[PDB]
Amino acid sequence: MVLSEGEWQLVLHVWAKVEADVAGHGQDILIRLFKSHPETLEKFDRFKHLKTEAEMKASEDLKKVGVTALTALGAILKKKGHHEAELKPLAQSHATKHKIPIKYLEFISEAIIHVLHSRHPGDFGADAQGAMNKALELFRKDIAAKYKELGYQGG
Ligand code: HEM
Repeated sequence: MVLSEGEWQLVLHVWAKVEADVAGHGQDILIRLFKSHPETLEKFDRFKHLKTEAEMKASEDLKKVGVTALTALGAILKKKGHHEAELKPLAQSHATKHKIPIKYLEFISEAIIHVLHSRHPGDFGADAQGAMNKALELFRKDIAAKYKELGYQGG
């Protein structure tokens, strides 16, 4: 399934650690994204009054958005590449409604790997990082193809 079975197992092993605290992981990933690439914050209209990390962590709205997003990503990862039916609506909303370039999906992928390694280093070594990188690369490639199918280059 594009990745090897062993690679998918490493992806899902670390994902199980994410699932012990989806809300906290989602908050940390978003905060890391906004800190590393501040232009991404402009895409979230309801979060622009959040000026500090503590304000972001206190926002129930932001926490809920993060949980919804990681839940969708987890459902995609669990399909081990067989994710067309789950990925198509996500592509539609992110291309046409939120207007998210593929580069921003690279930025959030970086943030995901950063948070996963920060929290779970003993379960996220080099081989697991490589597997997760391949899984997110596949996600980004397939969503870029769906963007094009909808008439969006995603640049
Ligand atoms: C792993 C990558 C991502 C996943 C799995 C994901 C998933 C989701 C899901 C499931 C939703 C709720 C339904 C929807 O509107 O589609 C959502 C909302 C949204 N996403 Fe993403 N997303 C990702 C990346 C991004 C990035 C990188 C940005 C911006 C830099 C972004 C911006 C937004 C915005 C603005 C919303 C609307 C939130 C709201 O108003 O409630 N997404 N995302």
